[PDB]
Amino acid sequence: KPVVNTAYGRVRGVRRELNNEILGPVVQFLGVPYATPPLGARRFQPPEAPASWPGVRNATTLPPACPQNLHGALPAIMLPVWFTDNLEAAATYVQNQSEDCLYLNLYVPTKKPVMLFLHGGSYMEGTGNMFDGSVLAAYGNVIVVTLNYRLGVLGFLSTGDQAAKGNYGLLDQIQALRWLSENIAHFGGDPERITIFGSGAGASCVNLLILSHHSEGLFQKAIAQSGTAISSWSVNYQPLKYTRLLAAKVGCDREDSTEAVECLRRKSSRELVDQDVQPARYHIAFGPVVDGDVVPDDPEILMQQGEFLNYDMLIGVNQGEGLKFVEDSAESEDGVSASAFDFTVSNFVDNLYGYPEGKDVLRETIKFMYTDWADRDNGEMRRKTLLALFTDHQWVAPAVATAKLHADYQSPVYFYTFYHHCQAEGRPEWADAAHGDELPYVFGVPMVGATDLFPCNFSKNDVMLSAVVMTYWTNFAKTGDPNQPVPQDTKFIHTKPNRFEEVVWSKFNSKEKQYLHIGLKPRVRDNYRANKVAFWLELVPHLHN
Amino acid sequence: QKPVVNTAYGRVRGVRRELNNEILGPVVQFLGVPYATPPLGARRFQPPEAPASWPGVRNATTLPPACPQNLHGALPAIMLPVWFTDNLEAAATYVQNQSEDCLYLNLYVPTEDGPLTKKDSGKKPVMLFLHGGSYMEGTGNMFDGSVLAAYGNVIVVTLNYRLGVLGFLSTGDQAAKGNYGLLDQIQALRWLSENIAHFGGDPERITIFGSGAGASCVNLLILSHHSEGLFQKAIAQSGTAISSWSVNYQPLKYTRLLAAKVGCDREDSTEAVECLRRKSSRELVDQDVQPARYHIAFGPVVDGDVVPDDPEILMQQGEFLNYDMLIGVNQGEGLKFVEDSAESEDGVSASAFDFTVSNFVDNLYGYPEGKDVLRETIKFMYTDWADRDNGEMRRKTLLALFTDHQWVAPAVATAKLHADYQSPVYFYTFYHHCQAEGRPEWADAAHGDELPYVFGVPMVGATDLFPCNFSKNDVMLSAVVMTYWTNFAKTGDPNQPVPQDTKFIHTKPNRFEEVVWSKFNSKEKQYLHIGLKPRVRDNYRANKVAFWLELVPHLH
Ligand SMILES: *[C@@H]1O[C@H](CO)[C@@H](O[C@@H]2O[C@H](CO)[C@@H](O[C@@H]3O[C@H](CO)[C@@H](O)[C@H](O)[C@@H]3O)[C@H](O)[C@H]2NC(C)=O)[C@H](O)[C@H]1NC(C)=O
Repeated sequence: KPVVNTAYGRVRGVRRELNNEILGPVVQFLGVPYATPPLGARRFQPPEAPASWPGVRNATTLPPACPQNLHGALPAIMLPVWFTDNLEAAATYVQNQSEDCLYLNLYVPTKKPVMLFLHGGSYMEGTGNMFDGSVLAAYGNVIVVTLNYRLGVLGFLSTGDQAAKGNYGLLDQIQALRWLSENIAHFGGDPERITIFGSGAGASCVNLLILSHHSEGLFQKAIAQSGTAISSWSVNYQPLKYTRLLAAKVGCDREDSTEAVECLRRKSSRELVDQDVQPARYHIAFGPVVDGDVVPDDPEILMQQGEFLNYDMLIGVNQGEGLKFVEDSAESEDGVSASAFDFTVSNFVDNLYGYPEGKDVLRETIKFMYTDWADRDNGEMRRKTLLALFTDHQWVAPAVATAKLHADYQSPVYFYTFYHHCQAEGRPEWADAAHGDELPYVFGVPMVGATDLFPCNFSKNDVMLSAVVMTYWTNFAKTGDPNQPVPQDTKFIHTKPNRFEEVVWSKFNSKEKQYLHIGLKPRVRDNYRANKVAFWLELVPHLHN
Repeated sequence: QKPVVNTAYGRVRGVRRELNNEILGPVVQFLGVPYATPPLGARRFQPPEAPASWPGVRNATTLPPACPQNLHGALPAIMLPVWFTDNLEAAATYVQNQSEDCLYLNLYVPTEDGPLTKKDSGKKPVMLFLHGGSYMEGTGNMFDGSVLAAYGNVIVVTLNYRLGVLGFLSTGDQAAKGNYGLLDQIQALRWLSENIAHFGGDPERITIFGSGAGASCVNLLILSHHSEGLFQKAIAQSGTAISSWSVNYQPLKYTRLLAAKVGCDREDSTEAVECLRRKSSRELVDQDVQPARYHIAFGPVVDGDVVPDDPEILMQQGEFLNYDMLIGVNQGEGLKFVEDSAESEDGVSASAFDFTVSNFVDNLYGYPEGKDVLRETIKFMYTDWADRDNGEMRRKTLLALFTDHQWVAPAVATAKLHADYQSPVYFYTFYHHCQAEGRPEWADAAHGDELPYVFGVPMVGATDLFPCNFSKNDVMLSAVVMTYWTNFAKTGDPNQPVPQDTKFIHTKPNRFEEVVWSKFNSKEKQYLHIGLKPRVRDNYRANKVAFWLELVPHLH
């Protein structure tokens, strides 16, 4: 239980032996502060330095979660599938929760790299306590850092201008990054190799922070897993509409904008969060905002403007992310009918577009792009294309658009496609890697049993691939190149053909656009979902005017 | 030996000819027997009438004249079969002696049961061949149907029908309803149906077969009120009644421009036509009145008579009797499309591509307001997004664009309609050309490249318009296509009587003896893929077909 010198005082940890031989000992520094508790006047405002404690600290204990309501106001399309599948177990990590939750975890193995994991799923739920970064830290020989940041209703509320600028949850994350860039050295890690990695909403932040001038020499490498800043549910373009309703429900609905927020300074957080103010399908009620400050402009304008540092990037998507989209089709058998098809695709255009000629054309033309024709009477293979309609539109299209944009400014990008998943009954046979199914592998869960969340029988291959992705990820934190240093050796556990042995993960550039197909039989292919992307990226634009 | 079949108009005497092959038997030829009164007087722009009954013995000995055309001018080259334009020189030699008086067919009567061992009379199928590239040129005289007849044991018959101005000038009035050529083919049909049995033909098994323009006529005749008890099987090769150039919906427009040129343009339409009669067949045909791009100036017309409606409606409506079908397209029809920049040897410029696509939606569509969307979303379709780089790909797909639009899409559409109204349809796809001197080695099989095989050219050696090296391999494939076609005019089902057998060429396993060729229904669109490695697939060009047939009506 060692103590360590930080610029605000000293903290205690816990050495804990892993039951696995390949995994070493780790020191866990759970629940260290990075910003003074944002209560009262410190609410709805940017975080600063934390308390300076004169003595020591007992940081051997998990911090509380941020004010959130898991039962009700469910944005179930957005969330990682393992979340909604096991809401039961999910609620466990968010019981002890206070408005004081600006806290940081550190998983240290004993000038190492640092991997800051930005959790989430909707901007509104979640906690860093969810993901035990012990196994990642101990296998990759890297410092893994989970965190907590204010959540949506309380962390992302905004008025049309000044009274509430918004994005307090994002600022909470760069103040956990200001703390890392000054103090991680003392834990045994190089502060010039901090990498920020996230999935879903978490990845939307990774990608936003890149574009934010509020973080420059704070991190130098980024990993976006299944999420971007140009996605439909990325940034809140309607923050006034949803702030009004929230204020209207508690009684803080003043005509004056700046007096309404001062009312909101007074009402209890337990009450302030649990309101049931929900967004329009596929959008966010509370999240990131174009404020002209932390996020200077629309992420898309910002990207082409190209005023961001050339971070080392690792972007990717899963095969069938949008499982949730074709959920009402669990008891179908005949799959989805054309009647059900024409319907679903119609109010997909409705919910994401709405303007004339497109209204009729765009809807009919994309229908054509997602029917097979070679076999068009088959419901079960209409189901798949419906799933990939969403998947393509929400994750694939935006990721390749992103990877392409940064690669053009000579920021090195490595594109991954995750095609493998654990079965986990209560699941279709056609499932094949839904949104957020990559996490258990990135966090080496298949090594240390099956946790509360991911319960399924991890076969010896699930264990193998878990390592494979870990060495890839962790390599990237060091070099900014997943291939090196540690070669793809898996014969530590099973001397069976380590199937990623001699495959080289080539850089993803613009013209040629190579990616890594992560799965059972891995490859480097050249153009992922080539024409279905180009559809959304090139053609669909012209079908508005 | 010169036999003398006695017809219903006189007695005709034809030369016997020994064919240039060991295994092929002799064939009696009846050349230039008349099927109508010559359409000469106030008989121009009139339907053909039965021929004059002669008392003597007629000499079906020499080839007939060809109907008046001008092979050195009117250049719908885009719709002409590539073998024709490639050999204008040699092709012209066949129309060297023209006459307004030209209405004759030629017969090719076999003598054997097909191929031989080197070592009661039944009635034979008749296969009428509708020739023609643009409705303006040609003569059945170009196709020496002796081989086919002798190999397949069918009487192959070719004819001449009025082309161009003389065959198709219409006013849309009672003055000149037009469609004469078609009526000619029908008059030949009437002649065959009545007399062919005298030659030992089976009038119950007359089959018409065309290619390109002639294949349109095939389709038009299937749809025409006039064809009834005459024929009963149709083979449509690379031709269709619904292509941008199968029917002319602007007859008067071009009749007026023509009349204007010979000083016959009156306001009254009877007065204008009755004027044109007074002009020589020669001054009238070699005149230069060119049509809008990918259309015909003089051709078939919707006239409520021999073409009761717009063919596409007649089909949708099921306004046609049940005929056995054989419809097909060749892998790379519109090779002449990418000619404008074809042998540049770095492909076609992307910057040129979007231009050649915009001219496309202009010529065929542009109207234009929905042109905007339509053009941009036919670009996206024909751009391979794997490599938006190599122009070789862009050139291949620019060809494909044209191939799909002009030839395959309407063919698959005609297939789907007759099938659904329940005529049996056999769908073929031709993926093989003989390499003719002086054309690209990206030269997949172009438009009209099927002919040599159908007529068994590779069996008796190269000719002057089919002048390529025919391999032992090219011989087999012809034996295969002929023994399909003939097995069709025989039983309406290409895999009936005679089996697939090319053991008269060395024992390279006969690829086609494995394959049973399924009828084409509109749901599971099964087609035989004719080529070096045949197989039976379903849904040829699924996407691109559906693109033009489902999506594109919805895009304007
Ligand atoms: C249709 O063709 C026949 C021939 O196939 C033409 O009639 C033919 O006339 C010639 C001579 O007038 C005959 O040739 C023979 O010549 C030899 C040698 O000099 C002589 O010894 C024979 O006695 C005979 O004359 C030929 O046999 C004869 N054929 C007939 C009808 O018996 C006829 O001219 C052609 N019809 C037309 C359109 O004129």
